[PDB]
Amino acid sequence: RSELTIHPKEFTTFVRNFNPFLGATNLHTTTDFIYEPLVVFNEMHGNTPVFRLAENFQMSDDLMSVTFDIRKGVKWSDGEAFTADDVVYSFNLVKEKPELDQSGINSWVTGVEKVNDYQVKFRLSEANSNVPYEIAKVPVVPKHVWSKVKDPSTFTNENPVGSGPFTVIDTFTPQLYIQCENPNYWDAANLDVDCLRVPQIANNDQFLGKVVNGEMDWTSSFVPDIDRTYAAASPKHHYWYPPAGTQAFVVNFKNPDAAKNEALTNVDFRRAFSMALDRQTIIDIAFYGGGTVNDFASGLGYAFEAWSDEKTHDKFKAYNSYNAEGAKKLLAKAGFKDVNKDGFVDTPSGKSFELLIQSPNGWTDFNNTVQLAVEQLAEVGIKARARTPDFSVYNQAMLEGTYDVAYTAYFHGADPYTYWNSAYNSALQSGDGMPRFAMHFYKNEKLDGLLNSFYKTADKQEQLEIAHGIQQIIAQDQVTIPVLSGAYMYQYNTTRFTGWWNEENPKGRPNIWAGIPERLLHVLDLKPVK
Ligand SMILES: CC(=O)N[C@@H]1[C@@H](O)[C@H](O[C@@H]2O[C@H](CO)[C@@H](O)[C@H](O)[C@H]2NC(C)=O)[C@@H](CO)O[C@H]1O
Ligand SMILES: [Ca+2]
Ligand SMILES: [Mg+2]
Repeated sequence: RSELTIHPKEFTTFVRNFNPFLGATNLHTTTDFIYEPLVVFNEMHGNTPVFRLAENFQMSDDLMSVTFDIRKGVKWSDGEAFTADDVVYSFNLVKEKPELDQSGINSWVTGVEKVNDYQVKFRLSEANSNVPYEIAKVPVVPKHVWSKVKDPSTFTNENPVGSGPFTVIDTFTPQLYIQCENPNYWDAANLDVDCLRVPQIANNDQFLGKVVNGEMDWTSSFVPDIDRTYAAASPKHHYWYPPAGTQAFVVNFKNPDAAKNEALTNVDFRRAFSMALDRQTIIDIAFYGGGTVNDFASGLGYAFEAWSDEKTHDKFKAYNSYNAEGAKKLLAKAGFKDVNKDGFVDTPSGKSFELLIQSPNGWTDFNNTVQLAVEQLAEVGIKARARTPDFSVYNQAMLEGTYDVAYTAYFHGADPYTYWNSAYNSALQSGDGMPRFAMHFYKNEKLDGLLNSFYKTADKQEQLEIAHGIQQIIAQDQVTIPVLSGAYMYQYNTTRFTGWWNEENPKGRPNIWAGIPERLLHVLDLKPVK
């Protein structure tokens, strides 16, 4: 039988949790593989909808509602019928327990109402032509099971009944689990892989010893010096790194320390921090060349230059280029002056400070980026120190607002809104299920206003106008310190499977991570070799 070895997420121990709503604590093979989406939007190919459990959808002229047609004939793994009842339940379950809202769907969807057993109506809070894409982010679970659960917020869901390709838990240990074919998969005819095989891997250099040895099939991890280390080991060791999203230093505007708050909330300081960075050095050393300098103050990218008001970009490009002497003289003009003879600048109010910059434990490319930056900042007089907390701790720090500076990447969408909304909408700053991305706690009502209006109408210019509005607010306020535009790291082995997505066959985002819904479409193209 065919076993496909994947690695979507680092773990030190496998805890049996297949609750699709508990993304900070669950296993990362639950979404897509156990709970198939209504639609998969192909973000690499202009958000083209690929219909799965939903047949079709249509907005109204109002842009105030949308109806999804559920596909008939679909079965859960326990034989029960997949219906609009299940879709309508799940959107209620998120609606009444918003700690399960991980994308901010509650903000968009006023309520979920059902026409027939295969038609669901969504009533909107605001005009949004992109709301089918938001809707698809939400997990759909069997109401036939989840209804008499007393607390879905803490349900570990260890014995899952799903709609997706791999719902059977064949094996489970703390260091390995095997996830096998749903006996009743609606698309079973299209599926040629038997099982997902998921080994426990704690960090990048434990990973490195496995993948160089050919033990993996499908991965998306950072691999140091990949050409001499991984490529050279076998002719069947392959990779393809299509361009991905923004990576940036995020500063905490609500830091509880008087001294650090004084520095981090100062735009001259954020700018001097940014000019101290050598972006192109970080790319070549920390990532071995795998990226592109991002000198947009707005974080826009390079990939979305068509979207760019290049009058906004030019006015602040200097504050996002390597200029160590510029950094020093900006610190001096601002009044960040070393008054205690340590060589490190102090706040205007006279207090000494050091910036603690965090990146997740085991994310060695990020870890090296931060330590590089620590050195770069020391040269211009800013004292910082690198920290590498466990991802859960790194994550909690940001949601709670206890961190100083954090290095993070963002997801890369079909347009600039996936980055800008996730990184800057202040609505996404409260809520226990919220991701870390907007957690700098900078708030600007007018920024949120443009963001939510990005899809209020259907003409290209007005949208593009609204983009230039957003780019302008962000860049002049230097809210974050953008560094580079990264790569969708992706490695695949043709030893045991064929049909892989690659540069010759670029069917979509190729990664195995949770939050890349195209990974369902990807596994459906895979079949064994001999
Ligand atoms: C947008 C986002 O937050 N993506 C996360 C990924 O970065 C992350 O993958 C990890 O990325 C690190 C930084 O480049 C790598 O060093 C690390 O090897 C890699 N880990 C894996 C398992 O691929 C994944 C998984 O942690 O989470 C994404 O949400
Ligand atoms: Ca197929
Ligand atoms: Mg000093």
